[PDB]
Amino acid sequence: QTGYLTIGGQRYQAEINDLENLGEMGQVWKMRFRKTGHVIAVKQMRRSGNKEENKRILMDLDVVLKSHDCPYIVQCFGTFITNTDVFIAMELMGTCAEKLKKRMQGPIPERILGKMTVAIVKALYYLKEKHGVIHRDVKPSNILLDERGQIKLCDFAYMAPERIDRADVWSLGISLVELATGQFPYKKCKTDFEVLTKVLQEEPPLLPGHMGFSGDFQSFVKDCLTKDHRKRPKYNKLLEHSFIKRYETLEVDVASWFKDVMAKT
Ligand SMILES: *CCC(=O)N1CCC[C@@H](n2nc(-c3cn(-c4ccc(C(C)=O)cc4)nn3)c3c(N)ncnc32)C1
Repeated sequence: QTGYLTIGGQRYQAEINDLENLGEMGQVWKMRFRKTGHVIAVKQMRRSGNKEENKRILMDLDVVLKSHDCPYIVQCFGTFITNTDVFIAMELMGTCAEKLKKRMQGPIPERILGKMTVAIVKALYYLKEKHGVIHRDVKPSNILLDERGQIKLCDFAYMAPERIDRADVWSLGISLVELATGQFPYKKCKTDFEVLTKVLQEEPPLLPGHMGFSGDFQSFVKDCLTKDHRKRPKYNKLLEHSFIKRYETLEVDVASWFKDVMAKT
């Protein structure tokens, strides 16, 4: 559907002029619905833009509109189609995990990465089983969080060893090591090919053992960083890992932690 906004459970007859532009975020606009006061994220696709960009934007929007039943994927509130533009209203999140790392200026606690791991794995498992989509780029910039504790996947250096000669599991492990240590494991590489050489030649950058990380966390990262892809576990096997099982039920106040980090300059 187009020309309608669905915030919560109320559908609103809306047009693009019913939204107030509050500025650009990081092209995704922050806009306010004048009829209710809701602030939403709006992605603008110009019909005169690049054909390559508009091709993938329409492709992911197809998946986004099909992912209304997944609580770990950014939801679409509606679309506005004009004679020159396509505005995609999206659920407004707080910030991405990469900004949280830079704002923290240090490692992100394991309990936060535990809830983050459960959310991201279930999002990737949803894209594969129900949509046949394999998200070929999982990184902290694609992991979104808000002030209510939600952790969702955004869009659809981290390439798996076999993707060069499943593959997304390797990208999640690299992201977990980067957030758990505050250091990108391939930060000393100048070119993209130098990162490539170290992934195949060097041992997997595992989690350090002197930071109080639980054995379940280090085991989950080691399983994600398996160089031989034939021995890398499935999402079916990952979802039963004790690290996933712990944070599927453990109460972690991600909302309060998110506010505390955002309250720093
Ligand atoms: C670290 C991440 C970061 O800084 N960002 C860049 C600036 C915008 C930030 N941000 N993105 C979203 C967002 C984007 N999408 C999205 C929807 C559809 C498609 C396609 C290709 O169809 C692509 C992206 N959904 N959500 C944000 C939201 N929703 N809230 C807050 N900030 C957001 C990411």
